[PDB]
Amino acid sequence: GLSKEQESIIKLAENGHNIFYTGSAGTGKSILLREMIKVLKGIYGRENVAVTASTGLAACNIGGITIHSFAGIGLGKGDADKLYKKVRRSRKHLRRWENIGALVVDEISMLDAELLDKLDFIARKIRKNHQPFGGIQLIFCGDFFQLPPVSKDPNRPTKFAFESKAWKEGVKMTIMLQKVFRQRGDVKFIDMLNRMRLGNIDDETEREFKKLSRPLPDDEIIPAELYSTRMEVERANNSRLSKLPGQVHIFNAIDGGALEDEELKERLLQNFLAPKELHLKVGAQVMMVKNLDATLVNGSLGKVIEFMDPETYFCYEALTNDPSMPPEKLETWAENPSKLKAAMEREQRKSSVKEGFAKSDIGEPVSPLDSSVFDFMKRVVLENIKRKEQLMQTIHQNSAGKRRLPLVRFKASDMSTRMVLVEPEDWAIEDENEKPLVSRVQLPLMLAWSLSIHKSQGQTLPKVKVDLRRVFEKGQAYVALSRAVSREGLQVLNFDRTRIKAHQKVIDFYLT
DNA sequence: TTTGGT
Ligand SMILES: Nc1ncnc2c1ncn2[C@@H]1O[C@H](COP(=O)(O)OP(=O)(O)O)[C@@H](O)[C@H]1O
Ligand code: ALF
Ligand SMILES: [Mg+2]
Repeated sequence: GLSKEQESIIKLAENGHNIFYTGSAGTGKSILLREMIKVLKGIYGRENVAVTASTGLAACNIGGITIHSFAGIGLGKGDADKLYKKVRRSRKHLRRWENIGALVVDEISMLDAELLDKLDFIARKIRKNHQPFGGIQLIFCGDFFQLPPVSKDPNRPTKFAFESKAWKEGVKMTIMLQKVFRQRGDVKFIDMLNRMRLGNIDDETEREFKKLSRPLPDDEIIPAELYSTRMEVERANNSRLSKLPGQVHIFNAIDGGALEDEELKERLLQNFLAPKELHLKVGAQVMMVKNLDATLVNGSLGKVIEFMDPETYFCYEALTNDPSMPPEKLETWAENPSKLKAAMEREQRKSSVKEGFAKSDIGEPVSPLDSSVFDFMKRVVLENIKRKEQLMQTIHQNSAGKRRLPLVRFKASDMSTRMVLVEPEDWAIEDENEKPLVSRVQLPLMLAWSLSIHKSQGQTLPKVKVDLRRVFEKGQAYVALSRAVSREGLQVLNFDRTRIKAHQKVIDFYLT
């Protein structure tokens, strides 16, 4: 049941008119966007609405890719003129600009004007036009009192989206939803959150937020944890991995390939987001960090089911697709593993580097599969003929020396679940000659119980812990505390009335 | 202290 106000903003997009809506955290913005994305596709075709957002996880909430990933601009720190020449040299991305009828963009507060103007320049010169965006309908979404775009230099403040040429050209009104939905039970809580949107903590709200520094109820509901910087996040994801039953599976990065520099080259190789050492467990929660295909993108969340190799997986897949299979078909690949590679790879320079990656030793023992992974056959009267359960296990044991890789179940935007075997991807910073300067093979997965407050923006975390220990940018404490649905579900550490203040540029916007 | 690429 969408609200009347939420429904009208959807209709309004039938105008073709650029619309920009807003309203404090958790008002239904990104939900109604989902249905407006349905009508904009029904107007220009599925393939011609660009559904993007500022951070790849926030993109998945509305079912789409990052603004950079759609645009083809990479990081887009380059010259306005430069990016355009890069986009036009990619058929996929060129004709993507040629053909789009809408650009939906959610969590706009983290878009920086400098980039919007670059995208405007690209949208025009490619679409051969001079309208606001080469005439693309803009749907803009968010709350500017939440996180601003990331200022690397904090003595060049990064010029929020509305400071741009392109915005003043194409946004000449703001709509504003006012009813709050996320916290909708805890009314005092909402008022407490609203006076945090501005920096108006009083003597009483502080005391009431400090009452929330108690411990979350301890049950099997694993709580989400939000911290300011990536260190405390990484630390709390391990503090949860250590608490999870089972051994860790260490995945060690493969690194090359230019001559001897080490003053920053490992400052370059810690600076990859691809840890030199990635630990996982069965039942862990991971998030993809590389755009890999249409529905498996940076910001997909998943839960590791067990670890397999290709061959042990090809068999496991067979059984999920025929869950009442005759047990004979298995023993043919169980006890005749020559004919398994027969049936498997009949289905169709960097290949050797990702070969030696995740290679168990020729003799290292092989922990058997979990009995969790056979619960799908566990819907019960007469004849249990899961000898098949033991059969798979024998197949798994043959992977001694083979390449064992985490089998993840991902739950997509539309809650469509999809299981993939996560091969390693590779990262590289390359020169003008593309030379092997600095390379790293690694799994494109991160643990996802904890999130930086930035990646936390967009999500609803019913049970959540918040540690405002290092909060630095304006809005950061608002975004974090505003994730929780109830005070019951919330725990807050290190409350500091003075590290909670609002950006002046934005109050100026909301009144000039 | 933070995001973003294939
Ligand atoms: N029409 C609605 N009625 C009831 N609850 C809603 C409605 N729309 C959204 N919600 C809930 O409120 C929360 C906020 O929705 P969302 O669109 O993410 O807010 P935000 O505006 O901050 O992006 C969501 O978790 C959603 O479950
Ligand atoms: F803008 Al939001 F949760 F998507 F506050
Ligand atoms: Mg939203």
